Amino acid sequence: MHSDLTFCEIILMEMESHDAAWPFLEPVNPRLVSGYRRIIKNPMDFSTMRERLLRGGYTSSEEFAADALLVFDNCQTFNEDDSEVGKAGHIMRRFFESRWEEFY
Ligand SMILES: NC(=O)c1cc(OC2CCNCC2)ccn1
Repeated sequence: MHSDLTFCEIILMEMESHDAAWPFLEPVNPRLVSGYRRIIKNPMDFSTMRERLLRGGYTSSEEFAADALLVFDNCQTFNEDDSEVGKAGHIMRRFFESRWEEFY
């Protein structure tokens, strides 16, 4: 309900300020990341999710979690599990999955 979206605000704020958030704060600039345009067919990042959440672009917490899990699916698609970005994506994905279950 109304709490459906105040939930997402808590988690997105906590993800935005997380230590391991840096690879996901703003969209990937494909000019600087070769191959990213070819490989990732639906880029997503925390700032895009913030924009959408601010303008009411989510009708439920489900669609919010869809965008979050898309951030981490793209991360694992593009980065090796032992790359620096990959390690941060695993730390972030486990955080998100945890906090998400601590409400639902
Ligand atoms: N969130 C991401 O997927 C992501 C990928 C990325 O690619 C870079 C990673 C470092 N070496 C060159 C390519 C850089 C930042 N972030």
